[PDB]
Order: sequence, then C-alpha cells, then structure tokens
Amino acid sequence: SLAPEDGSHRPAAEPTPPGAQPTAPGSLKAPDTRNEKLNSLEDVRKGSENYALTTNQGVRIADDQNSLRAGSRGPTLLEDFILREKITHFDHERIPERIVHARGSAAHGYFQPYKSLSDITKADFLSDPNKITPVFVRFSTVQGGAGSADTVRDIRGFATKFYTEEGIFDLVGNNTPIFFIQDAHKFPDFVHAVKPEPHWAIPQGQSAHDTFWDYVSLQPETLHNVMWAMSDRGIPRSYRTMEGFGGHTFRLINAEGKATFVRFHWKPLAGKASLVWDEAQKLTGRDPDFHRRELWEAIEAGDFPEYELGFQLIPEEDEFKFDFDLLDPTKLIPEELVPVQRVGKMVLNRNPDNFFAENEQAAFHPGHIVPGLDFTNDPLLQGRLFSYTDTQISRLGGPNFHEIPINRPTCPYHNFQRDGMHRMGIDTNPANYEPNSINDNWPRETPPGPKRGGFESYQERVEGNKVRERSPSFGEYYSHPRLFWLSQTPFEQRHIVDGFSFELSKVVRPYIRERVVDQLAHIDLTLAQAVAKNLGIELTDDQLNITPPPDVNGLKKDPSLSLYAIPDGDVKGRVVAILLNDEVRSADLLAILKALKAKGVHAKLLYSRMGEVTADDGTVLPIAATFAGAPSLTVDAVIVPCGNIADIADNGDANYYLMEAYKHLKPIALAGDARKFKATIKIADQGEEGIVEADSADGSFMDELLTLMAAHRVWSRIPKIDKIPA
Amino acid sequence: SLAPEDGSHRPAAEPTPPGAQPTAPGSLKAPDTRNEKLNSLEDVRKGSENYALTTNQGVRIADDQNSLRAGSRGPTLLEDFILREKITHFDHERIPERIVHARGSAAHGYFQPYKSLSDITKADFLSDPNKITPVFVRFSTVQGGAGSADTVRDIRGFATKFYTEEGIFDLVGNNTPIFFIQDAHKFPDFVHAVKPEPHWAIPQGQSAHDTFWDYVSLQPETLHNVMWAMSDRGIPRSYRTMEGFGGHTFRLINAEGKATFVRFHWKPLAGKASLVWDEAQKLTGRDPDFHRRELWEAIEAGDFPEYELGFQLIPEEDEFKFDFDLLDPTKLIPEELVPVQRVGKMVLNRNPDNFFAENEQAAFHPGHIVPGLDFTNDPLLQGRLFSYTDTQISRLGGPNFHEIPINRPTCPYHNFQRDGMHRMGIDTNPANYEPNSINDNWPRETPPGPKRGGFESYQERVEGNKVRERSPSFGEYYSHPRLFWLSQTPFEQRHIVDGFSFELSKVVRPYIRERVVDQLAHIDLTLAQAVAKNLGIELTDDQLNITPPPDVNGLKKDPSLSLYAIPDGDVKGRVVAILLNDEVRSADLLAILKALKAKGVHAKLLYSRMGEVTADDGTVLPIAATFAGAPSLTVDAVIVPCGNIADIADNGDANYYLMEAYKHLKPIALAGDARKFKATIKIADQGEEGIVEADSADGSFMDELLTLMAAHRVWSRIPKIDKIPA
Ligand code: HDD
Ligand code: HDD
Repeated sequence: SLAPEDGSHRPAAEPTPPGAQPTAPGSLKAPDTRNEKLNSLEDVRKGSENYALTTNQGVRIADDQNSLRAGSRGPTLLEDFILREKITHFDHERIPERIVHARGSAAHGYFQPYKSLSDITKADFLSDPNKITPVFVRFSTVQGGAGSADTVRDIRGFATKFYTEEGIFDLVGNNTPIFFIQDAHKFPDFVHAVKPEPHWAIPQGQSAHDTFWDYVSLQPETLHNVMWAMSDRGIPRSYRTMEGFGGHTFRLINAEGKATFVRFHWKPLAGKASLVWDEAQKLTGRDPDFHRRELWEAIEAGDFPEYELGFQLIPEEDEFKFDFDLLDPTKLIPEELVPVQRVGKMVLNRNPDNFFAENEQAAFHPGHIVPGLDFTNDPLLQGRLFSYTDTQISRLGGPNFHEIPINRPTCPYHNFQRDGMHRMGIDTNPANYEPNSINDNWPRETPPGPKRGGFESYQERVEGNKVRERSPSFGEYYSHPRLFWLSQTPFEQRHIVDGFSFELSKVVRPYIRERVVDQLAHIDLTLAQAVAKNLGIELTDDQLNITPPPDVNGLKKDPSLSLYAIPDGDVKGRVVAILLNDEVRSADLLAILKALKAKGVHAKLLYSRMGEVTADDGTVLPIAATFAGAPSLTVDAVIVPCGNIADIADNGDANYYLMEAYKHLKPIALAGDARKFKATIKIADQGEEGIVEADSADGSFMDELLTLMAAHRVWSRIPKIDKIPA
Repeated sequence: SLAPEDGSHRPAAEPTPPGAQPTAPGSLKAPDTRNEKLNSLEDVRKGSENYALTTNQGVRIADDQNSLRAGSRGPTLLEDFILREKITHFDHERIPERIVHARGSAAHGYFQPYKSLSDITKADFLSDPNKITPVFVRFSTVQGGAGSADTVRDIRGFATKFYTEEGIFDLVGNNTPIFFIQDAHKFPDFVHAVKPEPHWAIPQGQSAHDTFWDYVSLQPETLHNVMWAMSDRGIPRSYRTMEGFGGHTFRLINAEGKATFVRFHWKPLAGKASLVWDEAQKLTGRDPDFHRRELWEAIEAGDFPEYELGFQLIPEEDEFKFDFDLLDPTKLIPEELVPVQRVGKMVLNRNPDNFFAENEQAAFHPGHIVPGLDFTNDPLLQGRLFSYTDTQISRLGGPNFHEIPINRPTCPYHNFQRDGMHRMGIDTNPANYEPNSINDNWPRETPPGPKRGGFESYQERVEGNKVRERSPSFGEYYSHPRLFWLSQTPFEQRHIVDGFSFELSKVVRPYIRERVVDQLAHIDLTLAQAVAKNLGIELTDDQLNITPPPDVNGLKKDPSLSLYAIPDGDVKGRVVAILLNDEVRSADLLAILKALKAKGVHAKLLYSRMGEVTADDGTVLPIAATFAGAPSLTVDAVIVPCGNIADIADNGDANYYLMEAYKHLKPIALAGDARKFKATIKIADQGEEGIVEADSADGSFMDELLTLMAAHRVWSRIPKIDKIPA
C-alpha cells in the first residue's frame, strides 16, 4: 500500500469548486450522472482497483520493474516478451492529429427541445420536449497542433455529436457565423496560409505572420471572418462564454416535404465574454491549458456549460430577398432581419474518463445528418461533405471508425458493409449483398416517411452547365465587414484596431501590411486610418476617397454582433483571487466568501508561499497557490482583505498582481488597510469607478464588487491603463 | 503578377542578421552552402518558379479557385477529380508525432575530427582529420506535443545523424549527462507520469503536476535527473548554449579488437547560458517558437551553432574502480575523475527546405552504430535498442523509413530485404536470399577488419542466471544529486530551490509534496529546508538527522557541473533591444551600433509603433517591432539612447520593458537623459553594478555594456528584484 493513511489521494465523488479536490475521470467523479450514451459505454470502461497487473494477453506480471537479463548486470534478452509488449504499445501510442482543430476539449451532456418542431422538421430528436438526446461536444481552436495553447487568437470550433434514435447528427460549427472562404477547393490554400510556414514550421497558434496576411490581402472574401478574428471574439474567456454557429444554410424538411432554409445558433446561457489581447497572450505562457482546465473544472463544480439551440428560419420563397446570397458562407444573416428562434437547451454535465479514447478519437462530420435535415448548394459546405469522411481513414486508421466506442450510434445500425481494419462487429447475416433471397432481403430499405423513415434528399431543381465558376452573387466583400465594425462598441472597435495593428506589425514584408491597410479602406475609413497610424503608413488621396460599401438591407448596425452592447453577464462560475496576509481580519473574509457563495462565484486564496496562514481569530486558512503560481490572468476579479497589510505591502509579486489585473480591466476591491495598495495603481484619494473600497468588506462593498463582475470588465478604465507600467 | 515591382518579397540570398529579411528555405537562402548529404538530396528537391500548376498526375489546372458544379450556384459534382485529389492530399497531411521529443528544430551541418583516433577506434568517420562527415541534428524538448512551446522547463534532446562512409551513426543524446530511470522496462511508466495526465490531458510541456512528483517520490533513482531539470539547465537560452551528452557508456573498438568504455559529450563553443524561470515561462506565451526561431536565424546570419565532440574514456580494466556502476545511467562520470578528451568539431550551417519532409520525418535511433563502436549492458540503453526501430513502423508508415530522403545513407546499401509499404528501391538482383548461386552470392558478407570490414560485436563475457533483477550496485540514489547540488553557485542553488518550490506548489495532493521534501532531506538538508519553507512544511526531528550521502570518489564538488561557476560566455549572436524615441541623438546610435557590430552582437530598434522615426540630424531609423511586440524576454540586454526622452518617459510599455529586463537580471545601459528611467527600476543616483550609465554612449559605455553581456546576467542583482513589481 502506497496511498496515504487518510485517503486524501482520492477526490470526493460530489461536486466541488475549482481546486478544492484533485480532478478525476468523469465516471469516478460523478458516477451517478447518466445518459443513454454514457450507459452504453459501460461495455468498454475498464476499472483497476483490486485487479492484478497483466500483459494484454492476461498473463500476471510478477516484476514490472526490470527487464529479463543474463545476470543482474547482463544484456537484455530477446525472450522478454513482457518488456517487448509493454514497449511496443508505448512505441505506437500516437495517431495523426486532426488536420485542423487539432487542439480541443470535450465533455458529455444532453439536449432536450422546448417544444415539438414537427411543423417544420421531421427530425426525430426535435419531435417532443420529453425526448432527451445524449451529446458529446468538442470545443477547439483551428490552427495549432494538439499540444498548442488554448488562449491564442483564433476561430474556435464547437462540434456537437447528437446520438439520436434515427442516427448520429453532427452539428459541426464555429464561434463566428461565417467562414474565411467561399469555395471548398480553396480550403487547403487558406489553411496552408494560416498554419506554420512550411520552411521552418513557425508560428504555432498564430495568424500573425506573412503568409496569412498575404493570402488575406489577395482574397478580399476573407475580410469578414478576419474582422471577427481580430475582435475580441478571437479570444474568448471560456468555451462557456462564446457563441456557436453552423455557418451554412442547411434545410429542415417536414413530414409534408416542405423545405425551410435554416442557420443554426448556440446561445451561451453564461453570456458572452472574452479576454483582452495582452492577458490572452500572456495566459498562453502561464497556462496553455486554461480553457481545457476551465471547462473540466466547471463541470466538476456543477457549473454545467448550457447553450440554447437557435434557428434562423427563411422560407424557400425568400431565397432571393436579401442583398447577399443565402448560400455564401462569408455572409451572415443579421438577427435584425431574421430572428433566432430558441428551440432547445444543451447542458454539458460530465467529463470523459480517458481523453485519448473519447476526445482524441471522436469523429464529427457535418455530412452526418438525419431525416428531417438536408444540405444546400453552399459551395463550402458541399466540399466539406467529402473531407470529413476521407480524413478518418488515416486519422482513425480505417473505415470502421464508427465502431470506436465514442463514435458508435446508440440506435440500431445494420447493413451489408464488411471487413476493413480492426473490424469489431461479427456479422451473422448469411448475406453480405442486396437484393438477396438467402436472408429474405434483410436488412431492408425503408421508404421515407413522417417518422422512422429512410433518408431521401429534397428534390431541389438543378439547372446549369458543368462549370468551375464563382457565383456573381458571391462577389461582394466589404459590406458585411462594415456592418460588423459599425455594430461594435467603441472599446470593441479599439481592440479590433489593436488586433490588426499587432498582427500586421509581425508581417516582415512591408508591402503586405500596406495591401491589407488598402483593403481596410474599402470597409471603413476610420478603421483603416487607425490601423495605418499604428503601422506608420499614411493613406493616399485615392484611399481617403473610397466610397463605403452599402448597408446590409438598410441596416446600419445590429447589436447582436457585439459581445458587450447588450449586457448578458452572468457571474456564476467566475473566479476571484483573494490576496492573503499573515493575520487576515476573519470578519472581512467571512462576509466576502458568504457573498461570493450566494452568487456561485468561486475564490482562490493566494499568498507568498504554500501551506496555511492563521486569521486574527485563529481560523486556519489553507493556501491554494502563490501570487506567482496563480496570476491575475486566471481570475475575473481581485479582492484584498484587511489584516496585517504590512506583511504584503512590500511584496513585488502582490503589487504586480494588482497592476496586472488593473491593466486588464478587472474589478479590484480593497478593504480597510488594503487601500494602501491604491498607490501602486495610481488611484486618486476620492476613488475611481471599478475600484471598490470601504473601511471593511460589508454587504454593500460585496454588492458593488459583484455588480462590476456582472459587467465583466471595467471598459471605462481603458484611457488610464497606458500610463501603467505592467 | 502579384509580387511587388521592387522585388522586396524575395529575401537576399546572403547572410543577414535576425529580422533584416524574411526567413526562407535553406537552399534558397544559402544556395552556395553544400555538403555530401545536401548534394544527394538534390534528386528530390522540387522547384516552383515558371512552372504550371498541376495535379499530382501532371495535368495542368485551369481554375484553382472553384469546384466543378452544375450551374455557378449549383451542387458540386463527384466528377471533380482536381478538387478531390487536392482535398484528399490535405486530408491526410498529418503523421503521428514522436512518442517523446515531439517538439524539435533541426539543421544540416558537418563534422570533422581534429586527428585520427585509429589507436582507440576503427570508426571510419574518426579516422582522418581531412575526412568530413555531413550531419543532420535535431534538438528537442521531451514531454510536449509537436505544437507545444520551446522555452518550457524540460530535458532537451540533442540528436545527431552522421552520414558516414561505413553507415549512418546516430548519437541520440540529451542536455544532461544522465536519465531519470535505470531500466527501460520502466520507460512507459516514467513517461506516462511526466506527460499530460490521462483523464483530461493536462498539463502540456510541464512536469509541474501530481503524477510526475508521485512517481519521483516513489522512485528515488529519478532524483539525479530531477535535480538537473529543476536547475537552470532545464531552461536553456538557446540550443546553441547548452551541453549535450550521450548519457550511456558505449564502447570504442580499435583494429586490434581492444575495447575502451566511452561516454559522449558535446561542448557548445558559444558557451553555457540559461534563462531564469519567470522569463522562460512568460516567453512560452510571447513566443512559443523562440528556440526554433533563434536556431534558424543564427544559421541565416552566419552565427553557425558549433559544438566540440568530446569523449570520457575508461579502460576495460577500470570498470569497477568507481563508487558507482559505469552502466548505471542515473550516474554521471565527474570530469574531475575522467576528463573529456576533445575529438572534433561540428558546425550547423544550413537550414532545411521543408520542415515536414526533413525535420518531422527524420528518424534517429542509437542502435544505428558503425564498426569501431559497440554497446554495453546498460539496462536503459539495452531496451532503447528495441524501441527506435519499432516506433518507426507507425510513425513513418512502415519498414522502408530509411528510403525517406533525409534518412538515406550516403554510402552504399545493398541487401536481400524486399517490399513493404511505399517501397522505393526497385531491386534487380535475381536473388532475394543468401546463400545463392544464381547471383554468385551477391551482395556478399564481409569479414571484420581494420577498415571497411563487416560489423562484429565485441565478445564480452556474459555469465549469470536469466533474471528480472536490478543490480545491487545500482541501488544508491542520493550521492550524485548531492554532488550536483554542491557544485552549483549560490544563485544556481537558489534557482533549484525555486524550481522545486514552484513545481511542488502545483501538486494538488499535499502528501506528495511532503514525500518529495522527505527525499530532498536525504540529499541535502539546506536544500530540503529551503524548499520546505516555501511550501509551509516543517521538517521532523528525524528528517533533520538524516546523514548526508557519501561523496563521490572523494569529490566535494565538481565545477564542470555548474552552468556559471567558470565563465565561458561569448557575445557573438546575442541581441540587444534599443528603445528609440522621436528625436534620437544619432551620435549615440552610431556609436552603439558600431560597437555591437564589432562583437557580432545584433540589435533590434523598438518604438511605440511601426514605420520610422527621424534622428536629430535627419537620419531615418526603421523600426523593427513595438515595445509590446518584441518584449525584453527576447533579448539579452537593453540600451536606451539619448534624444527626446519625454517622448517615451510616461509610455507604460517602455517603462515596463526596463522593469522586466531588470527583474530577469539583464544588463541595462542608459545614456544622457535616458538616465531619467533610473527612477522606474529604483536605482540610486550613484548607480549600481549592472546598470551602465553616462552622459553619452562612448567609449567606454559600450565596453562596460559588452563586458556585462559576456557574463550573461547580473547575478548580484538578485537581492534587489523581489521589491520590484514586474
Ligand atoms: C473541405 C475542407 C473543410 C472545410 C471547407 C471546412 N472543414 Fe472543418 N474540418 C475538415 C475539413 C474542412 C477536416 C479535415 O475534415 C476536419 C479535421 C479533422 C476531421 O476529423 O475533420 C475538420 C474539423 C473541424 C472541426 C473539429 C471537429 C472536432 O472537434 O473534431 C470543426 C468544429 C470544423 N471543422 C468546423 C468547420 C466550419 C464551421 C467550417 C465552415 C463553416 C469548416 N469546418 C470548413
Ligand atoms: C525504451 C524507450 C526509450 C528509452 C529508455 C529512451 N528513449 Fe529516447 N526515444 C524513444 C524511446 C526511448 C522513442 C520512443 O523510440 C523515440 C520517440 C520516437 C522516436 O523516433 O524515438 C525517442 C526519441 C528520442 C530523442 C529525439 C530524437 C529525434 O529528434 O527524433 C532523443 C534526443 C532521445 N530519445 C534521447 C534519449 C536519451 C538520452 C535517453 C536515455 C539516456 C533516452 N532517449 C531513453
């Protein structure tokens, strides 16, 4: 026995806040969180306690410390099959990572509609509010490898596998409502331009390099998604606080065969929230697993990620009613024109047991649809349907990837397909072909119908010549970027400016920066001028004179495009650093933690060393991390309670803690003598909005703090931060 | 016709300093650099200028912007083979990364021995000082994925492929002289313990988590290499400024049949230099590609990485003359007892053309030896021999990985092996077996001999029973960690204490921190008490009385174990930040640059925006990066010239640049009114060692600054940094 006497090696199997317990495989953490998919995985879950260590062939190992050798200082013998099996498995552990979205973090959960959608779709999983569909959701970045950092500036993926009674439906979306390019044929070109450059494989997790900006400068269709990426959309605070979108127009098909154009949305019930660039970038170094950690910890704490599924619905007769093409995936559908109808809720409530087996091996593919859904001619979606099947043949080693446990349907699957590498299913059917008489033609085709019917494509009319040609209706590149720009708040606009400015400064060939600045002048002159000024570029007369693109169907903005214009901040699951001293006023701390608890806000108690400190009244306070070990980057606000403030007053790390949080626009609260830290961040005696201060941490001081936290960041502080050396 | 008219898209094909030009593929950057291996790759190099865009079957493509569809808004057609070939290739770009050492950066070079070593080895590549051997060297971290960050704390790999006239020899070493474990059977245990934990795949690039320290606390044999990893050896400044070691005892075999034991060494001719922890961590965020970029840029500049091959040589009859077992890979051979004999020089002087083709596909394996070398019974080496062949079968797709161009021998290779996936060689031999008469038994066996002879193993005596048993002579864990500790300077000991303290503070289960502290108590009490204090742990009276381990063969220390005890700095290839203002005194700048050029030191000119500023006298100064864009982390020293200081005096970023460099112990030089910045880093009027100051940059402001850079960092500043909030 190697475990400690007191059992402190094993985390409690009950929900606990971030950092109170060691994290654990989801079935050991939350053994009674069940869904039909989790239950069906029980046939392959393997335990460990009380079992003998064995080879893979079931032979018990006596000595797992030593190779077999001739003499105890002799050569290793070829007949050591225990060593070789163990080393062979190790030698072959890795499989190819995903071509794109290789970095991702996943969890199990469930979906339930708010109401029957049978009027617009025959999809069985939307037929009844009491129908619960298990899901497995993987969130991801796009550019970086599986080992890259989470808080990069990038698009994020948001892929949901629905295990429905009528097939797996995979909704494979991103956190912006469009993509960079129009036609799938260009996907390898765009992806090669953004990925590490081929001679030296730099940079990882970054669009901030010559080839990306070269491609963008030569392909103005990219400008819309580039605006999204350069805004704070590209740096979410958490996968829980970002939107999701299918990107493409798909179709719903009802029992009568009527088709309705649909775009899919996921609305985060924790609201929208993003980092600021300096904080995100520094966070890639301080914790490159920050989002992966934050997701896994939210679920272990019972702060389940929740999203509302939304449909923007457009009748078939309305295909041509907008001044952009519905099938152009570089164009969004403003919610002011077509509202998002809220259709159901998805809740992510259990982490995987084994990351490699369930997350790394999961296969999501937008061609995985079910009766009641169909495709459109969107030329980016069309070519996707080829790729997500093809790519699995090397990534997951052959065509039986659907037999990998996480990928298996929970509903029946039977057909005449046979063999392939690592074939699991042993078919007993005398027939492997149809039509057959020898098994009475089973399994049999099923006619399309209102429920449990076979899949039939919507009989869309196709008229034209075989051509490699972009639709003329796709040839407008500037008006959606502008609509997005005009819908941002002024501080969101300034961060977009800073995102282009920072990125372009890392482009080595100056003519690329100039060409990009030209494209910005086609979108908005104020934007183009602001970025030009940060690059030392002067706009020419021609450029000052470029007529702005037209409004989108008469819209001069749509506030649903902003992260922050319409407040939807939720503090549950956020985190505050509390900076301790060696004699904390226990009364400040009691009230603080009580008020945070009431709102579901977590706390990490921080000090200049590990172990514990003792409060004025003798309460022993355990330390979660040092100031340097858990930087302000990792929290949403900072409180400094009263006590022996002299203990920390001269600590560089504790002062810097506050400077960093201040620079990144986080709320700061200072009680009693903690107000002496106002000097480090240059706050006037009379105080400032976003700095909470009081003689003690009374009820009012906490309400003020928690109000600021609901608004996420103190945007009004931005003009004070450039004087601050941090 | 998309290139700019002025040709500025194309990097100058001649040596230029970091940042002056875009980087490029080696064969375009340095077309005149050659060696035998680079010449032999010529048949697979593919050009591009003036060629048509084609399919892989050579069919010219007319439209590479669109898929083939029925009507320009219609569905994509299955008959578009140009689209499917291009997506198919993209879909299968990725191959499995290396189980360990997945993150690495590589270059071509050559090796030449100083003199014939024929008296001690018949290895052809060591036989003649005129004999030049091409090499390809890949440096790496160990734990993180291929997309993880460079400046992590980790062991580093240093692998060299020698393309000799008698076979490929791979010398597959690391940057410390030992390993964590004794027997290869445990390799998957240790590697699993250090790698991201299996439920959630966290943390990347870091040993700072519970499973690593649980294994260490249960396996004291690990403590030697842990000491190294926790010292500044764990965070080198550059692959150019670290040592390399083969780790194991191997044999040399001369023409007479005499065996001599040998341990391999690489000495960096640029000297030994490491980062400090806070700087290394933050740098994984600001530039996760910093070592890869630095290596590529040094070679493009002509600062070729150079290393001296050295041997520690022990006669067979001295096998048992030490306090430790020569075969135990957790033990080092102190240079005090067995000096390193210099053998030859290696220069890395060309970057690859394609990172994937040459770096990612390169296969190094220490079983690749040549006649004149042989193995020993080291039980970690012994097991390695199995792994590096086996692992290539999945990583590189089959047994023909030696035909991938980078892996090919430059010397003849002929045998009776056939077939296998992606077989390139087309064999014309009528025979595929021997003995044969039908091809007169060719290719033929060759007897061993003084040169050009067949491989024969040295006839070592083996005697004992078939056992899975550790040699008792390996059962001593603490003496080498202690010898390591006592050989370090007091500031190096401080950094070791801080590395244990930081990592252990991230271990969630406290009993594990306590168990590790109990292990440090067996090594050295001062070390153990200093880590304990940082962790709030108190040593027991029993722990305080642990007798220290014996010295190693009479040694109370060995200064060759310290990075810094014996100065060996070299400033060539280092970089200085120069913080500009809008009216720079140009006499200061001429003097600065002239002095830096004279020592081969680079400079990057930084401002608050990109573009240019104009000096007092109309000299236009191009700006390389912004203060935020190229942080102090990325440079070795900072110089602030005189001019309009009021321009930058209240710029937060400019002040913080100096505070960050100050904290990280970098030399800082201030001229004239730039002395105003002394207030931000809290320097007294009369000055301090490590801050160079004067009315103007002369003559001997530059000699002082450069003397400080030669010493690398200002260690004496350490007591001052805790105060500073940065
Ligand atoms: C034809 C090329 C192509 C096209 C144009 C796109 N994708 Fe894709 N995508 C792939 C080809 C691909 C892929 C190579 O097939 C991936 C990588 C590995 C895999 O399993 O699928 C993938 C992965 C992938 C993932 C990760 C799924 C996972 O977590 O495993 C997401 C979320 C998206 N894609 C989303 C999108 C969106 C929203 C797109 C446009 C609206 C888009 N992709 C266009
Ligand atoms: C028995 C397993 C085993 C053991 C005990 C070791 N290695 Fe290893 N090593 C492997 C099994 C392995 C490997 C799985 O075979 C790798 C990864 C994939 C590859 O091509 O080789 C590898 C890669 C690898 C690399 C990277 C090569 C490259 O750049 O591609 C280096 C530098 C080392 N190792 C160095 C060492 C050192 C100095 C060791 C002890 C002194 C050591 N390894 C012990």
